[PDB]
Amino acid sequence: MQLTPFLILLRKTLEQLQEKDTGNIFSEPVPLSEVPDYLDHIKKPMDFFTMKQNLEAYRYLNFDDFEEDFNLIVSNCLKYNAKDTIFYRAAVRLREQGGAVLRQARRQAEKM
Ligand SMILES: Cc1cc(O)cc2c1C(=O)CO2
Repeated sequence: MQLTPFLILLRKTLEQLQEKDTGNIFSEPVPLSEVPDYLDHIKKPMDFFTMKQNLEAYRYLNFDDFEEDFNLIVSNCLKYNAKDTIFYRAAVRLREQGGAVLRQARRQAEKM
């Protein structure tokens, strides 16, 4: 496929995923100065701003690599936070609502 339409699709998909994060709790990196023990548990932090930078740096050339980093946003949050927290539930909700966005977007990628 052609790179330009694929990146346009990823930009739109990333915007749709960010729309499901209504609190914007995943918009920027987990602030390591405010969460000092975060890297003790989390091997690869991820967030939507970093994803946008990766997208524009041409680091997502297939849908799976894009989806892998989205999945890191979710899985890091499920790992770090206790189940009874808003953060944990927000990641579950993002997993659910984002899964539908990703399935539709991947179908569009496959038609390229
Ligand atoms: C996602 C997230 C955002 C933030 O601003 C602070 C955080 C988390 C955690 O997962 C724990 O601390």
